[PDB]
Amino acid sequence: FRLPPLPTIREIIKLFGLRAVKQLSQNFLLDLRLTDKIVRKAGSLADVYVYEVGPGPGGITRSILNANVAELLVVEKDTRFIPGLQMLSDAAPGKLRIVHGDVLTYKIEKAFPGNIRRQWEDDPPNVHIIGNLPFSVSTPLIIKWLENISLKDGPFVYGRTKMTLTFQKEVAERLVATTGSKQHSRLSIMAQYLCNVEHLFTIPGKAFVPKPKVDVGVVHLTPLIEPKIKQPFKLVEKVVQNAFQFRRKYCHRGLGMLFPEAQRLESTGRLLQLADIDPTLRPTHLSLMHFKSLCDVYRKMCDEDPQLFTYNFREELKQ
Repeated sequence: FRLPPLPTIREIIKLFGLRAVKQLSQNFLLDLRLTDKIVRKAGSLADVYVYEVGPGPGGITRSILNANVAELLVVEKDTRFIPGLQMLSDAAPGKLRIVHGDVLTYKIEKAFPGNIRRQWEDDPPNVHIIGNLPFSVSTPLIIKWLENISLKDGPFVYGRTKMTLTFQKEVAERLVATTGSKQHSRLSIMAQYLCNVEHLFTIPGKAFVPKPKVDVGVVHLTPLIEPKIKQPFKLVEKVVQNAFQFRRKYCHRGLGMLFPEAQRLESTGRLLQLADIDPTLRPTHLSLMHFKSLCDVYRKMCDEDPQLFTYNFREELKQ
C-alpha cells in the first residue's frame, strides 16, 4: 500500500501541547502593551504591596514589577507556569514572591506587614489586588471577596483594599449596571452595596490567546467606607437572589419565594408595604435603597420568626 508518514515527535508534542492549552480556560495576555495599560489604569502601584492572582505566563506580572511596587506576591495554581515566574523573580530580586496555590482559598491576611494596615474609614491601604483570571475563577472569587468586604476580613484586614480585575464583558457590565438596565441584576447590587465599582475599559477577545468567544472587561473596585446595607452578607444575598429570579414579572413574585406558601400572600404583602416599595416594580428597577429597605424589613421578620431564614421554597415544592 502507501500509508501516511508517522508523526515526528515535534508534531506529537505540538499536538499534545495545543490540546493541553485549549483546556485550562485561561485567556493569556501576551501583549505587554495591554498588560501595561491594565496596570496604568489600576492607578499608582508606587510603594504598593501588590497581590496578583493567577499570573500565568506573567504578562501582568512583568507590568507590575515595572511600576515601582514595594513588593509583589503571586498565587499560581498551575505548576507549568511556575518556573517561568521563578526566572522572573531572579530578574527582579527581592521584588517577587511566588506561591503555588489556589486563589480561592489562599489567605493573604498575613502576607504583608501588619503596619501597612489602615482603618476602614481611612484612605485605602498600600495593598492592591490585580488579576486576569479564567472566567470560571473570577466569578466565585469576587463573590468570596464581596463577603470578605462585608466582614472586613480576608484581603480586607488591611483596610479598604483596591481590586483591578478582568471579567467577561457581560459580567463586567452587570457589576456596574444601574437601575432600569437589562444588566442590572444580582451581581450589580452585591458589588455596589459594598464597593464603588468602575468599568475601566474593554479588551477585545482577539487580543487574548486562545481567543475567547467574548470580550473582556477590566473593572476597578474600592470597598465603601459606609456600605449601603448593614445586614449579614448571606441575608442580603438571599433577598437579592430571590428578588431577581423572575426578571419579567412583578418583583412580588420573586420576593414571595422568601415565605412558606401558607403565609406567602400576607407576608410578601407586608414585606413590600413595610419596605414602601411598589409590588409591581420589575426587579431591574429595584435600587440599592429599595434593597436596603427590603433587607432591613426581612431581618426583623427573621428575628421575629427564626424558621424564616432557612426557608427554602424548592424544598416546600417537593409536596
